[PDB]
Amino acid sequence: AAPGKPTIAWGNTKFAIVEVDQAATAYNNLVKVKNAADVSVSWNLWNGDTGTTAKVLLNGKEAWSGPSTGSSGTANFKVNKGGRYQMQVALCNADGCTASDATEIVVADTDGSHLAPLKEPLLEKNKPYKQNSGKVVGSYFVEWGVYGRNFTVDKIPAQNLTHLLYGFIPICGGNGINDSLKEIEGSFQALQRSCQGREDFKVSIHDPFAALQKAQKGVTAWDDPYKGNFGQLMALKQAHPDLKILPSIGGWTLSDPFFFMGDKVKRDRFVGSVKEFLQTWKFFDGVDIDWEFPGGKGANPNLGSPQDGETYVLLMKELRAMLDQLSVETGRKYELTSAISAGKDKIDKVAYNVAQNSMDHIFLMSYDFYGAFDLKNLGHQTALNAPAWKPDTAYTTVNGVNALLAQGVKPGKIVVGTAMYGRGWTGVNGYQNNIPFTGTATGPVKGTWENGIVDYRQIAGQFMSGEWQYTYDATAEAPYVFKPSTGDLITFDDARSVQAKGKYVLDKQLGGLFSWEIDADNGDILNSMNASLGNSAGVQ
Repeated sequence: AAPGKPTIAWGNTKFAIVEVDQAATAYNNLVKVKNAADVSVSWNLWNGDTGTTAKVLLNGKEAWSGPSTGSSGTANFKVNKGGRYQMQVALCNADGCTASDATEIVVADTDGSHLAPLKEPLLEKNKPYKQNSGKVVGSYFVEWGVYGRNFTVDKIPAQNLTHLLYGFIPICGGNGINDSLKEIEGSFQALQRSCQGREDFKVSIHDPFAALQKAQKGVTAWDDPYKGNFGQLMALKQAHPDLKILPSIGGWTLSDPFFFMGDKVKRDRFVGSVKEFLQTWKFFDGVDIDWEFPGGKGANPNLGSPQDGETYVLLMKELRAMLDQLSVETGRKYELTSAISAGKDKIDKVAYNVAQNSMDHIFLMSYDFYGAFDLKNLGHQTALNAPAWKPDTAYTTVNGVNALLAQGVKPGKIVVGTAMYGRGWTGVNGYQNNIPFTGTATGPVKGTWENGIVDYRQIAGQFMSGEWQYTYDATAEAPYVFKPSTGDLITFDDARSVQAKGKYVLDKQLGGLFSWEIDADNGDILNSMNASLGNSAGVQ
């Protein structure tokens, strides 16, 4: 007779191809990419003949076999593809094979193949849109937004985006390399910890706890290998396979390392680390480069060189070469994007007509034109056009688009930026003709999280009532609110100015719209981005 029916031993059933060390603060020690998960299974036989061969099956396919030598056994084997498997132990002899009941085993990998889809309901005012315009609809999600802002990946209105950018992946480096981080309490020291033992100019993760370990919806079990933002983003990719999730490298305080990449030793090390990063974190679909900015005038006053243009172009060419190689190794399409200044003063430091050939999308940062960093010269921070009181205004969206077009940039590359925040001043005074923007300010408006910057959610929730005036400037295509008694002036985007940008995108055959930052919207801005680009209401 065939062997008795084995009983699978209670034991760990959760395994990982990319292992995460739970007592490691250095990125080098935190993650270990294996070629396969090490899986183990044991069994007991409570009744009968133990057979002469034991086998471990996954969905009916042998993953291990060995001699059956008594009433309990253990098998150790490798599984090289993530997912959930129905695992059986079979005991076999010449008279037949007898299989256990199946036990599910989970084999984790960083494409999220082991995860249920994170398919969460739309919150606040977000309404469902189909991505059927063919236009980019992008937004940034910030790693640190899971703390005070309490805005986690399960709150992203992900069906209403084509592109989700993760801000920010840092480049390792200490003194003189990431000095802009020292303005933020503990930030520099947190990167040095993450980068311990890791070469400068390689990418890392700035806050490993937020990115990988913090419990979040869908990834709360202790032995779920990938938690935090990355584990939720993996589950999000399972829900939305065509969503492009891009790691963004740089931004205001993590851009200092780019200024050294005129040394090809450093640039080659960076590009190789990006390749390794995308081989490690398979849910990411390419890379976004947010170097602020070639030529300087970003956070650090001591960086910027005339060579930065050339470095920027080389960097894109080389990143594209790496991503093309990764693309044919994987069968996947990878994207290379960059967020760039929208001021023509900064645009003309780069040959974007050359760089565009390496790039899928240029995210034109048509915001922060004005703000509490200048108390003398007030203006619309994210307007389409100049206002009627100052028709020579330099920093407008159209002038940034026009500067790019004047270089030879194809219109379809350019994605226009929308702000899900306002910037503002207090004590605005000495203005003429009831236009507060012809005055001067005494300081920043009291912001939501930091001085001078207000979430759009708070503008709509608090500053569109009481004493606040609301004006839509139809020449500039820009809303603003003004409190006359405190001189508080806030300049932002609203549904109408976003609609004007989206119509302008369609008229000029531009690439789409993107936004900073997704946690600050209540739904009104992203709804308008979708509607104004021609996306059909509904779900597919």
